[PDB]
This record gives sequence, structure tokens and C-alpha cells, in this order.
Amino acid sequence: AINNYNPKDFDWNLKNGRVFIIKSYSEDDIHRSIKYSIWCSTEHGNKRLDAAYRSLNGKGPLYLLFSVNGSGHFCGVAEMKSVVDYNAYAGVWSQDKWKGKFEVKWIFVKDVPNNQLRHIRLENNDNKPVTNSRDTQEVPLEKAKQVLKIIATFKHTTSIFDD
Repeated sequence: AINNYNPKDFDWNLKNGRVFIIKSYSEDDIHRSIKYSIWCSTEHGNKRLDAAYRSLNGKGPLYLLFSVNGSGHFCGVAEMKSVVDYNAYAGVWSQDKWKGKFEVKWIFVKDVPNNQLRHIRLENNDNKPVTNSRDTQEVPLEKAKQVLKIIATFKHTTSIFDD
């Protein structure tokens, strides 16, 4: 890998976009996402993000703030880059038939610890800290701006690449 990620004077274009938490079950899913520029949330996760992406059209960016369950930190930020693709061939049984995947462009890959963000609280999630969020929890715009500044400017000592 390279430091192709973590741009410096990164303007977010976050005047009209949306921001969502991703909780990855595994570090492997993070690696594969970075390698192949895709993500799959749960069925409801994909549908929630698909609807948010389509409602935005091209008016604003949809960012995803990633964190592996139990890590204590966020591990980076990607932008969602396609509608959700439900493929029409995978699956034999009816429940594991139409599984969704969508495109992401990874922007920041860096460990930002939660102690840097616990002060930011989500008014749309019972005023809990942004670090308490569950997968596909949406972050209100002004709180998102605060989280993106912290993530973009934090001088990190680790990243998921050490794995």
C-alpha cells in the first residue's frame, strides 16, 4: 500500500451531503473493501444506504465512517460511489438470493481513537456519543462536519495497513 489516502487540505463538499457509520464485523472486510472498492452492509443497511444515496442524487456526497466492532477507534472514511447492486444470479435458497454490493472510494485510511470523538453526541440517536453508533447510523450534518475535521486532521500512529 501507499499514502495515496489521507489527503491534506481536503475540502469535503459537505454543504449538502450525508454521513453514515459503518460497523464492520471484521478487519478482513476492511482490507477487501480497500482492495476492491466495494462494500456490502446488511440487507437493511444496503437498503437504507441505497435510499439515502438515491435521494441525494448527485447534489452532495455520502460519506461512510468505518469502525470494526470492538476496536475502540475509527479506521477510515470512504465515499459511496454507486447505487446498490443486487445481483441476479447468486443464491440458490430464497433468503440468501438477492445480496447487495455497492462501490466506495476510500479517502482516509487511519486509526482515529474514540477518545478523540466521544464528546460529539448524536441528537437523532438519543443524544449518545457518535462512538456509540450502530451500523448505518446516520450522523446529522453539523455533527458530521465536526467528526470529519477531527478525522482528517488527527495525526495517527497506526492504520489498518499494519494488519
